[PDB]
This record gives sequence, C-alpha cells and structure tokens, in this order.
Amino acid sequence: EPLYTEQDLAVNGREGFPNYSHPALTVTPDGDLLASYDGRPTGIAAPGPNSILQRRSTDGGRTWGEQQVVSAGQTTAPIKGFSHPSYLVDRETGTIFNFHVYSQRQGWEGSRPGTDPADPNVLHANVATSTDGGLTWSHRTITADITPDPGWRSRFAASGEGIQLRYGPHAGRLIQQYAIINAAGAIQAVSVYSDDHGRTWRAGEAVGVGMSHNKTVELSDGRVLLNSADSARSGYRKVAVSTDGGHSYGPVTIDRDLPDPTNDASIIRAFPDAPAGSARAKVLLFSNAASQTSRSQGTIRMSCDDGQTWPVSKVFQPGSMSYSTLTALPDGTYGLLYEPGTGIRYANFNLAWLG
Ligand SMILES: [As]
Repeated sequence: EPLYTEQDLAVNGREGFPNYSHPALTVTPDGDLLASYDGRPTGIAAPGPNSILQRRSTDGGRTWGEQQVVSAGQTTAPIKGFSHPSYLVDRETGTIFNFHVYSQRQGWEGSRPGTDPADPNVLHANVATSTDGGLTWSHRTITADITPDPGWRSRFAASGEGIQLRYGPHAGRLIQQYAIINAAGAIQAVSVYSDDHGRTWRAGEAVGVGMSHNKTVELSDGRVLLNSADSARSGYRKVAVSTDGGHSYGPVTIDRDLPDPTNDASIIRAFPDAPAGSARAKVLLFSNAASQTSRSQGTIRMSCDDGQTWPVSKVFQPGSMSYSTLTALPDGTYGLLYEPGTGIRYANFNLAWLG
C-alpha cells in the first residue's frame, strides 16, 4: 500500500535558468497539478530578474508539460524580478491565484516604505489571476491594498500554497500568508485575504516578532492555525491561532513538536473537504526540515488533533531539504514539491507510506 514516488521538475542549470527555487504546488479545479517556482536567470544582479515558472501535469503528477512563464523577469534595466510563488485556488469560483514578489531595485532588507508600483525601491506584492486553469494570467500589484500601516517597509507572500476557508461565517475567504518588516524593524506574519473571490485583497492584523515566512491552515473547528519560521532562531516553528477567520491571531509561541532550522514549511489539511468537527477534519500534514542546525532531514508529520499532537512522522529526504510545499491530490494521496538542493523536486506519497 505505501506509495512514495519522486521526480525532478526543475534541475538547476537546465531549461534556461541556473537556479530554481521556492516551490508552489496546487491542484486546479479540473484536476491538473500545477507546480510553480522561480527561476533565477544567469547573472549577478540582486534581487535578480527572476521569473515565475509553471509546469502542469494532467495525469495526476506522473508526467509534466513544458516549463511555462507566469511572470517574466526583465533582465535589461529597469530590472524587474518575480519570485516566491504561492498558489491559491478559489474552489468556489475556480479562479487560481499565484502570488509572488515583484522586485526592482530592492529586496527584502532593502525595501523601504511606500506602495506605489512605480517606486523601484519598494519590494512589491503581486498576484497573478487565472480563470482558465492556469493557462493564462492577469496581473496586479496589490502592495497598496495590503499595507494598512505605511510604516510597513517590506513584505512577501510566503511561497507555497494558500487556502480557502470552508467553515464558518467567512467560508469562501481566500487566505495567503505574508511576512512583513514593520516600522520598528520587526518581522511579523500577517494574513492577506479576500472575501470577494480575489477581487479585493486586504491585510489582517500583523502578529508576532521574530516571524518569517509562515503558513495557515483551517482547523476542524474553523480556527485558523498560523505556523511560521522563527527568524529569532529558537530551533522551532512558531504558532498562533485565529478565531476570526485569519484576520487576527492570538499569542505566538514556539512549538516544541516542530523543530525547524529557520526555513520554510508547509501545513495542510489531509482531508480539506471533510465536514466541520469530523475526525478527518482534524488531520494535518506538515512538511519541513526537521534538523535544527541545517536545512536537511526533510520530514512529514501528521497530526490527528488539529495540530495539538504530532504522533506520526517520517523522513522523506535525509539529505538537503530546504523549502517544501504539500497539497492534497484528488486520489487521496499527497503531492510534495520541494528543494533538494538541485532545483525543484516533486514527490507523491500516501498515508500508508507515513505509517
Ligand atoms: As495522526
């Protein structure tokens, strides 16, 4: 019964880019898998004129089509880069979003306050929207929409995959996590969300200190669990929980069950369509580097109690393992798009493999 397959989707130096990074994975409403990541073209510019790329599988992840460009970096001055994709599917409308950085002159650290897309010293937040299953895209810079405090100096959508709430008064809400640098220079986490199917986006209340890229997941009772890397380097993930559909979070604490070397992770519902409060609705899967000292020992953990306990875990990548993102596939198995050091690798496993 156990299933664990893997195949590279992007290898550094092949298919036009010296480096590929920052995986995003999703399943379209029609059932295709989309894998996205950024390509850093040959060059020494930083932030570089990266592109957001995509590959599609129409056979459940077995084979993958040609690498396509979602957002094309501009390699001539004025330089423009697009990186760190996150997919978000509105399963009610069928629309697919791909959030990503839009860089010009400044990266994360160098960005300064401002929301004018024409300002090249701002690290901008973009989102691409597709109503045709990811074939074609329209683009928006949404920095102004998601910067309620002009003191916020910088932001990026955490690469990976966002969510749509299924439960409660905000059912249908689309939620994409961001990390920001606030006025005081702290790194905080904040949910960016839409209650109108992606027509408009806003930021919620930022939370925490020493945060980083972070992810959210809807628990069995509709609470939204936020799970962040810790830029203060505790050796663990940081967690907080929202009771208002991701708008605001309670206190942030380190989660001793989730060792982490300060690196990306993903956390998903194993049964995203399970009804509220059901046993299956309590099941979470988590992927990250379990090593506290390096980006290695990629591990999947499972919780059957809304993330309170993680009684099952298994290493999927003993070696180098940086960013990773999980998605639930229609066939009941799980896709895992991750960085083995050589680019972007796609794995598919089932719960039987987890044991
Ligand atoms: As479990």
